[PDB]
Amino acid sequence: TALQQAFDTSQNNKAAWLQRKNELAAAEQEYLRLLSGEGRNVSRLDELRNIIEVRKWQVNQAAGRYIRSHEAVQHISIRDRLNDFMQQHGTALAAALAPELMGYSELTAIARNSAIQRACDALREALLSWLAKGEKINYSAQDSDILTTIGFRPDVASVDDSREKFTPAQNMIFSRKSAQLASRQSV
Amino acid sequence: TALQQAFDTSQNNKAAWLQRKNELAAAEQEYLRLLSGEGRNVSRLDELRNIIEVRKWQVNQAAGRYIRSHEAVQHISIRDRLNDFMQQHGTALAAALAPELMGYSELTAIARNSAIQRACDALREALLSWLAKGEKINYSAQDSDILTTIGFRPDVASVDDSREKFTPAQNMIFSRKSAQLASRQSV
Repeated sequence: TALQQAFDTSQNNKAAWLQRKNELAAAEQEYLRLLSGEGRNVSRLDELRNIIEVRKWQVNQAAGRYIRSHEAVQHISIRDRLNDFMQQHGTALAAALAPELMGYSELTAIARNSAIQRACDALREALLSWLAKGEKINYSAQDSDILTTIGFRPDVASVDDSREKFTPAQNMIFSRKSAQLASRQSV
Repeated sequence: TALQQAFDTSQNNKAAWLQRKNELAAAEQEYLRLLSGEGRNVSRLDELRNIIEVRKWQVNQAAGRYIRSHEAVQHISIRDRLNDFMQQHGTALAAALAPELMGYSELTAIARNSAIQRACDALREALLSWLAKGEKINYSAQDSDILTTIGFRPDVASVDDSREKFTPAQNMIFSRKSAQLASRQSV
Protein backbone atom coordinates (compact mmCIF):
# COMPACT_ATOMS: atom_id res chain seq x y z
CA THR A 1 0.00 0.00 0.00
CA ALA A 2 0.87 3.70 -0.41
CA LEU A 3 1.12 4.15 3.41
CA GLN A 4 3.77 1.44 3.76
CA GLN A 5 5.75 3.12 0.97
CA ALA A 6 5.25 6.59 2.40
CA PHE A 7 6.57 5.35 5.78
CA ASP A 8 9.61 3.73 4.28
CA THR A 9 10.42 6.86 2.34
CA SER A 10 10.07 8.86 5.48
CA GLN A 11 12.39 7.00 7.91
CA ASN A 12 14.70 7.00 4.90
CA ASN A 13 14.61 10.78 4.48
CA LYS A 14 15.18 11.07 8.26
CA ALA A 15 18.24 8.86 8.09
CA ALA A 16 19.39 10.97 5.13
CA TRP A 17 18.92 14.23 7.00
CA LEU A 18 20.88 12.80 9.92
CA GLN A 19 23.67 11.53 7.64
CA ARG A 20 24.06 14.96 6.10
CA LYS A 21 24.31 16.46 9.57
CA ASN A 22 27.05 13.95 10.42
CA GLU A 23 28.98 14.73 7.29
CA LEU A 24 28.76 18.46 7.97
CA ALA A 25 30.17 17.82 11.43
CA ALA A 26 32.93 15.69 9.95
CA ALA A 27 33.99 18.49 7.66
CA GLU A 28 33.59 21.19 10.28
CA GLN A 29 35.70 19.16 12.72
CA GLU A 30 38.47 18.70 10.14
CA TYR A 31 38.37 22.45 9.31
CA LEU A 32 38.81 23.15 13.04
CA ARG A 33 41.56 20.56 13.36
CA LEU A 34 43.40 22.42 10.58
CA LEU A 35 43.01 26.01 11.97
CA SER A 36 44.18 24.75 15.36
CA GLY A 37 47.23 23.30 13.63
CA GLU A 38 50.51 25.01 12.83
CA GLY A 39 50.75 24.30 9.08
CA ARG A 40 49.06 26.56 6.55
CA ASN A 41 47.25 24.53 3.88
CA VAL A 42 45.56 27.42 2.05
CA SER A 43 43.99 25.09 -0.56
CA ARG A 44 42.68 22.31 1.70
CA LEU A 45 41.02 24.98 3.80
CA ASP A 46 39.43 26.67 0.79
CA GLU A 47 38.07 23.28 -0.41
CA LEU A 48 36.83 22.43 3.11
CA ARG A 49 35.25 25.90 3.14
CA ASN A 50 33.29 25.01 -0.02
CA ILE A 51 32.43 21.51 1.22
CA ILE A 52 31.12 22.92 4.47
CA GLU A 53 28.94 25.32 2.50
CA VAL A 54 27.51 22.53 0.37
CA ARG A 55 26.80 20.28 3.33
CA LYS A 56 24.79 23.06 4.98
CA TRP A 57 22.52 23.32 1.90
CA GLN A 58 22.29 19.52 1.89
CA VAL A 59 21.36 19.47 5.59
CA ASN A 60 18.71 22.09 4.73
CA GLN A 61 17.28 20.30 1.72
CA ALA A 62 17.22 16.95 3.47
CA ALA A 63 15.45 18.35 6.50
CA GLY A 64 12.63 19.89 4.47
CA ARG A 65 12.20 16.79 2.31
CA TYR A 66 11.99 14.78 5.58
CA ILE A 67 9.36 16.99 7.18
CA ARG A 68 7.07 16.73 4.15
CA SER A 69 7.50 12.98 3.87
CA HIS A 70 6.56 12.75 7.57
CA GLU A 71 3.47 14.86 7.05
CA ALA A 72 2.60 12.67 4.04
CA VAL A 73 2.56 9.49 6.12
CA GLN A 74 0.13 11.16 8.55
CA HIS A 75 -1.98 12.64 5.72
CA ILE A 76 -2.38 9.23 4.15
CA SER A 77 -3.23 7.42 7.36
CA ILE A 78 -5.86 9.97 8.34
CA ARG A 79 -7.36 9.64 4.88
CA ASP A 80 -7.66 5.83 4.94
CA ARG A 81 -8.68 5.54 8.58
CA LEU A 82 -11.43 8.13 8.05
CA ASN A 83 -12.66 6.21 4.94
CA ASP A 84 -12.76 3.03 7.00
CA PHE A 85 -14.82 4.97 9.55
CA MET A 86 -17.23 6.32 6.92
CA GLN A 87 -17.44 2.71 5.82
CA GLN A 88 -18.58 1.69 9.32
CA HIS A 89 -20.66 4.62 10.51
CA GLY A 90 -21.10 6.81 7.44
CA THR A 91 -24.82 6.08 7.43
CA ALA A 92 -25.25 7.05 11.06
CA LEU A 93 -23.28 10.21 10.47
CA ALA A 94 -25.13 11.46 7.42
CA ALA A 95 -28.40 10.57 9.14
CA ALA A 96 -27.54 12.96 11.98
CA LEU A 97 -26.73 15.61 9.34
CA ALA A 98 -29.82 14.77 7.27
CA PRO A 99 -31.40 18.31 7.54
CA GLU A 100 -28.33 19.67 5.76
CA LEU A 101 -27.40 16.70 3.58
CA MET A 102 -30.60 14.98 2.46
CA GLY A 103 -30.79 15.10 -1.34
CA TYR A 104 -27.13 16.03 -1.72
CA SER A 105 -26.67 13.97 -4.90
CA GLU A 106 -29.66 16.12 -6.13
CA LEU A 107 -28.01 19.43 -5.34
CA THR A 108 -26.60 22.22 -7.50
CA ALA A 109 -22.96 23.33 -7.07
CA ILE A 110 -23.99 26.35 -4.96
CA ALA A 111 -26.43 24.13 -3.02
CA ARG A 112 -23.67 21.55 -2.44
CA ASN A 113 -21.00 24.06 -1.33
CA SER A 114 -23.55 25.57 1.05
CA ALA A 115 -24.71 22.19 2.39
CA ILE A 116 -21.19 20.92 3.09
CA GLN A 117 -19.95 24.13 4.69
CA ARG A 118 -22.81 24.09 7.19
CA ALA A 119 -22.54 20.40 7.95
CA CYS A 120 -18.82 20.78 8.49
CA ASP A 121 -19.52 23.64 10.97
CA ALA A 122 -21.96 21.38 12.88
CA LEU A 123 -19.32 18.65 12.86
CA ARG A 124 -16.68 21.09 14.12
CA GLU A 125 -18.81 21.90 17.16
CA ALA A 126 -19.61 18.26 17.81
CA LEU A 127 -15.92 17.31 17.70
CA LEU A 128 -14.88 20.16 19.98
CA SER A 129 -17.61 19.18 22.41
CA TRP A 130 -16.27 15.61 22.49
CA LEU A 131 -12.74 16.84 22.82
CA ALA A 132 -13.63 18.90 25.91
CA LYS A 133 -14.33 15.59 27.67
CA GLY A 134 -10.52 15.32 27.83
CA GLU A 135 -10.57 11.63 26.88
CA LYS A 136 -7.09 10.43 25.84
CA ILE A 137 -6.51 9.86 22.14
CA ASN A 138 -4.63 6.84 20.81
CA TYR A 139 -3.60 6.08 17.23
CA SER A 140 -5.91 3.78 15.27
CA ALA A 141 -4.81 0.23 16.09
CA GLN A 142 -4.13 -0.57 12.44
CA ASP A 143 -1.52 2.17 11.92
CA SER A 144 -0.32 2.52 15.51
CA ASP A 145 3.09 0.91 14.97
CA ILE A 146 3.92 3.11 12.00
CA LEU A 147 2.56 6.34 13.47
CA THR A 148 4.25 5.89 16.80
CA THR A 149 7.54 4.97 15.08
CA ILE A 150 7.71 8.11 12.94
CA GLY A 151 6.78 10.24 15.95
CA PHE A 152 3.99 12.78 16.50
CA ARG A 153 5.99 15.50 14.74
CA PRO A 154 9.48 15.99 13.19
CA ASP A 155 11.99 17.09 15.85
CA VAL A 156 12.16 20.85 15.73
CA ALA A 157 15.81 20.37 14.74
CA SER A 158 14.59 19.67 11.20
CA VAL A 159 12.30 22.71 11.26
CA ASP A 160 15.32 24.79 12.23
CA ASP A 161 17.61 23.11 9.69
CA SER A 162 15.07 23.77 6.87
CA ARG A 163 14.27 27.28 8.02
CA GLU A 164 16.55 29.03 5.49
CA LYS A 165 15.33 29.53 1.91
CA PHE A 166 17.25 28.83 -1.29
CA THR A 167 16.37 30.13 -4.80
CA PRO A 168 16.10 27.51 -7.60
CA ALA A 169 19.21 29.36 -8.92
CA GLN A 170 21.26 28.42 -5.85
CA ASN A 171 19.64 24.97 -5.85
CA MET A 172 21.08 24.41 -9.33
CA ILE A 173 24.59 25.49 -8.38
CA PHE A 174 24.53 23.45 -5.12
CA SER A 175 23.01 20.32 -6.66
CA ARG A 176 25.79 20.36 -9.20
CA LYS A 177 28.32 20.76 -6.42
CA SER A 178 26.69 17.92 -4.39
CA ALA A 179 26.99 15.65 -7.42
CA GLN A 180 30.68 16.60 -7.80
CA LEU A 181 31.12 16.04 -4.03
CA ALA A 182 29.47 12.62 -4.58
CA SER A 183 31.98 11.21 -7.08
CA ARG A 184 35.01 12.36 -5.06
CA GLN A 185 37.46 9.58 -4.32
CA SER A 186 39.10 10.27 -0.99
CA VAL A 187 42.89 10.27 -1.22
CA THR B 1 -36.70 18.84 25.74
CA ALA B 2 -35.74 21.97 23.76
CA LEU B 3 -36.36 20.14 20.42
CA GLN B 4 -39.96 19.29 21.32
CA GLN B 5 -40.51 22.95 22.24
CA ALA B 6 -38.75 24.23 19.14
CA PHE B 7 -40.99 22.00 16.98
CA ASP B 8 -44.16 23.15 18.64
CA THR B 9 -43.16 26.76 18.22
CA SER B 10 -42.46 26.11 14.61
CA GLN B 11 -45.71 24.47 13.41
CA ASN B 12 -47.27 27.27 15.44
CA ASN B 13 -45.43 30.03 13.56
CA LYS B 14 -46.39 28.26 10.30
CA ALA B 15 -50.05 28.24 11.26
CA ALA B 16 -49.66 31.91 12.18
CA TRP B 17 -48.07 32.81 8.86
CA LEU B 18 -50.90 31.00 7.07
CA GLN B 19 -53.57 32.74 9.19
CA ARG B 20 -52.13 36.12 8.34
CA LYS B 21 -52.22 35.21 4.66
CA ASN B 22 -55.89 34.25 5.03
CA GLU B 23 -56.75 37.47 6.76
CA LEU B 24 -54.99 39.50 4.06
CA ALA B 25 -57.06 37.66 1.47
CA ALA B 26 -60.22 38.33 3.46
CA ALA B 27 -59.53 42.04 3.47
CA GLU B 28 -58.38 42.14 -0.13
CA GLN B 29 -61.54 40.29 -1.21
CA GLU B 30 -63.77 42.73 0.68
CA TYR B 31 -61.88 45.70 -0.85
CA LEU B 32 -62.53 44.18 -4.29
CA ARG B 33 -66.17 43.48 -3.46
CA LEU B 34 -66.51 47.19 -2.64
CA LEU B 35 -64.78 48.62 -5.79
CA SER B 36 -66.90 46.31 -7.92
CA GLY B 37 -69.97 47.71 -6.17
CA GLU B 38 -71.96 50.80 -7.05
CA GLY B 39 -71.91 52.63 -3.70
CA ARG B 40 -69.00 54.88 -2.75
CA ASN B 41 -67.91 54.27 0.85
CA VAL B 42 -64.84 56.54 0.87
CA SER B 43 -64.09 55.80 4.55
CA ARG B 44 -64.53 52.01 4.59
CA LEU B 45 -62.21 51.83 1.62
CA ASP B 46 -59.58 54.03 3.27
CA GLU B 47 -59.71 51.84 6.43
CA LEU B 48 -59.55 48.64 4.33
CA ARG B 49 -56.62 50.25 2.52
CA ASN B 50 -54.79 50.63 5.85
CA ILE B 51 -55.80 47.16 7.06
CA ILE B 52 -54.52 45.61 3.86
CA GLU B 53 -51.22 47.41 4.35
CA VAL B 54 -50.87 46.13 7.91
CA ARG B 55 -51.72 42.57 6.98
CA LYS B 56 -48.97 42.57 4.36
CA TRP B 57 -46.37 43.53 7.01
CA GLN B 58 -47.87 40.88 9.28
CA VAL B 59 -47.65 38.26 6.52
CA ASN B 60 -44.01 39.35 6.08
CA GLN B 61 -43.09 39.26 9.75
CA ALA B 62 -44.81 35.95 10.33
CA ALA B 63 -43.10 34.32 7.39
CA GLY B 64 -39.60 35.29 8.53
CA ARG B 65 -40.27 34.27 12.14
CA TYR B 66 -41.51 30.91 10.76
CA ILE B 67 -38.45 30.28 8.60
CA ARG B 68 -36.08 30.85 11.52
CA SER B 69 -38.09 28.68 13.87
CA HIS B 70 -37.95 25.93 11.21
CA GLU B 71 -34.20 26.28 10.88
CA ALA B 72 -33.95 26.18 14.69
CA VAL B 73 -35.66 22.79 14.91
CA GLN B 74 -33.15 21.40 12.38
CA HIS B 75 -30.19 23.12 14.09
CA ILE B 76 -31.12 21.56 17.40
CA SER B 77 -31.68 18.08 16.05
CA ILE B 78 -28.38 18.04 14.19
CA ARG B 79 -26.66 19.18 17.37
CA ASP B 80 -28.12 16.44 19.60
CA ARG B 81 -27.92 13.66 17.04
CA LEU B 82 -24.26 14.48 16.38
CA ASN B 83 -23.54 14.46 20.16
CA ASP B 84 -25.20 11.06 20.41
CA PHE B 85 -22.93 9.95 17.57
CA MET B 86 -19.78 11.32 19.24
CA GLN B 87 -21.04 9.44 22.26
CA GLN B 88 -21.05 6.19 20.27
CA HIS B 89 -18.09 6.53 17.93
CA GLY B 90 -16.25 9.61 19.15
CA THR B 91 -13.29 7.47 20.17
CA ALA B 92 -13.05 5.79 16.79
CA LEU B 93 -13.28 9.16 15.08
CA ALA B 94 -10.61 10.95 17.07
CA ALA B 95 -8.40 7.88 16.74
CA ALA B 96 -8.53 8.21 12.95
CA LEU B 97 -7.65 11.91 13.36
CA ALA B 98 -4.97 11.18 15.98
CA PRO B 99 -2.04 12.70 13.94
CA GLU B 100 -3.85 16.03 14.07
CA LEU B 101 -5.67 15.73 17.40
CA MET B 102 -3.44 13.79 19.80
CA GLY B 103 -2.62 16.02 22.77
CA TYR B 104 -5.37 18.51 21.96
CA SER B 105 -6.19 19.19 25.62
CA GLU B 106 -2.41 20.03 25.80
CA LEU B 107 -2.50 22.54 22.98
CA THR B 108 -2.15 26.31 22.83
CA ALA B 109 -4.93 28.43 21.27
CA ILE B 110 -3.00 28.78 17.99
CA ALA B 111 -2.15 25.05 18.13
CA ARG B 112 -5.82 24.20 18.75
CA ASN B 113 -7.23 26.45 15.97
CA SER B 114 -4.68 24.92 13.59
CA ALA B 115 -5.38 21.33 14.70
CA ILE B 116 -9.15 21.64 14.33
CA GLN B 117 -9.07 23.43 10.99
CA ARG B 118 -6.95 20.65 9.48
CA ALA B 119 -8.97 17.84 10.99
CA CYS B 120 -12.15 19.44 9.76
CA ASP B 121 -10.65 19.60 6.23
CA ALA B 122 -9.81 15.86 6.41
CA LEU B 123 -13.36 15.22 7.62
CA ARG B 124 -14.78 17.31 4.77
CA GLU B 125 -13.03 15.12 2.21
CA ALA B 126 -14.05 11.92 3.96
CA LEU B 127 -17.71 12.99 4.03
CA LEU B 128 -17.71 14.05 0.38
CA SER B 129 -16.12 10.73 -0.55
CA TRP B 130 -18.91 8.88 1.27
CA LEU B 131 -21.52 11.10 -0.27
CA ALA B 132 -20.31 10.27 -3.79
CA LYS B 133 -21.45 6.70 -3.14
CA GLY B 134 -24.94 8.12 -3.70
CA GLU B 135 -26.40 6.17 -0.77
CA LYS B 136 -29.84 7.53 0.21
CA ILE B 137 -30.03 9.58 3.40
CA ASN B 138 -32.83 9.16 5.93
CA TYR B 139 -33.51 11.21 9.06
CA SER B 140 -32.20 9.79 12.32
CA ALA B 141 -34.89 7.39 13.59
CA GLN B 142 -35.27 9.30 16.85
CA ASP B 143 -36.25 12.63 15.24
CA SER B 144 -37.72 11.29 11.99
CA ASP B 145 -41.36 12.05 12.83
CA ILE B 146 -40.64 15.65 13.77
CA LEU B 147 -38.23 16.36 10.92
CA THR B 148 -40.44 14.86 8.28
CA THR B 149 -43.47 16.71 9.67
CA ILE B 150 -41.88 20.16 9.50
CA GLY B 151 -40.58 19.42 6.00
CA PHE B 152 -37.08 19.56 4.51
CA ARG B 153 -37.34 23.33 3.99
CA PRO B 154 -39.95 26.13 4.39
CA ASP B 155 -42.08 26.43 1.24
CA VAL B 156 -40.53 29.11 -0.90
CA ALA B 157 -43.80 31.01 -0.41
CA SER B 158 -42.49 32.07 3.01
CA VAL B 159 -39.11 33.06 1.54
CA ASP B 160 -41.00 35.24 -0.93
CA ASP B 161 -43.37 36.62 1.72
CA SER B 162 -40.39 37.59 3.97
CA ARG B 163 -38.30 38.93 1.12
CA GLU B 164 -39.12 42.61 1.75
CA LYS B 165 -37.26 44.50 4.49
CA PHE B 166 -38.76 46.77 7.14
CA THR B 167 -36.85 49.31 9.30
CA PRO B 168 -37.35 49.07 13.10
CA ALA B 169 -39.06 52.48 12.58
CA GLN B 170 -41.76 50.96 10.37
CA ASN B 171 -41.88 47.91 12.65
CA MET B 172 -42.85 50.22 15.52
CA ILE B 173 -45.61 51.96 13.57
CA PHE B 174 -46.98 48.65 12.19
CA SER B 175 -46.80 46.76 15.49
CA ARG B 176 -48.83 49.52 17.05
CA LYS B 177 -51.32 49.30 14.21
CA SER B 178 -51.47 45.46 14.52
CA ALA B 179 -52.27 45.84 18.21
CA GLN B 180 -55.04 48.36 17.38
CA LEU B 181 -56.27 45.96 14.65
CA ALA B 182 -56.26 43.24 17.35
CA SER B 183 -58.71 44.88 19.77
CA ARG B 184 -61.18 45.82 17.01
CA GLN B 185 -64.70 44.61 17.67
CA SER B 186 -66.36 43.86 14.37
CA VAL B 187 -69.65 45.69 13.94
